[PDB]
Amino acid sequence: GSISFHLPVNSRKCLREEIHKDLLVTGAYEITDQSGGAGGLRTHLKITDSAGHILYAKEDATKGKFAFTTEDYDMFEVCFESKGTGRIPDQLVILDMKHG
Repeated sequence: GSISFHLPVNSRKCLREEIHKDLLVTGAYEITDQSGGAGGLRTHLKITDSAGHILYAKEDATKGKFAFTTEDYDMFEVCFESKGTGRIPDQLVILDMKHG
């Protein structure tokens, strides 16, 4: 799966998946910020399961990869959240995922 979206400053966007198999999920992401860090901008990446356990987290996310396995209820959420001050152009996020 491939996702491209804009992420405005001080917003959160998430992909939620409810599948019913235990399998391997792999992802690759790139956050592009045309402002080069204006207004103290930073972006957090957090992946959680149905019970809120953190499967992956990246505090100051830029570009990277992740992988996790689905367990119990096999529901997960991948969330990007930005924080910054003032007016900042939207960031662009690209997220590519594979289910094994």
